[PDB]
Amino acid sequence: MHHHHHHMSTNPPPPETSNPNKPKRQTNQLQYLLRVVLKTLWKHQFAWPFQQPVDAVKLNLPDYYKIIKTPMDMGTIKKRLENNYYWNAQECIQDFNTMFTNCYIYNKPGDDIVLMAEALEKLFLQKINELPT
Ligand code: NA
Ligand code: NA
Ligand code: NA
Repeated sequence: MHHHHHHMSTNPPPPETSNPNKPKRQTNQLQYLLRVVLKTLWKHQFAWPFQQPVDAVKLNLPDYYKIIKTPMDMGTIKKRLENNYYWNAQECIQDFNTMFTNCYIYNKPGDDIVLMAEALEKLFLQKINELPT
């Protein structure tokens, strides 16, 4: 008997950051989402949990990907913006929304990580209220 000792927890593959068959565009709004919105959130005190795909193995969260089925993070968003992956600003905004919502689903009000997400979401909303064009 192996007693399943070899069945260790793993992370899923990360979201794609390039897809040659997906239509994309460089718009002023998308350039702004990278240069201003993402880059200022990236420098924030609370950016660190969100700068890369959730590493459920490192964080000892083996239930994370049992609960969260559409993972998203600012590292993925940053690469998508730099690689010119998006067609429009709303597609990128959707990824930010998924990132924040995933955090609120997996965690509970009052958790340190939720307070971090709440603060970043407030800055995000402030920065995207007005976009170029
Ligand atoms: Na671990
Ligand atoms: Na893009
Ligand atoms: Na703005």
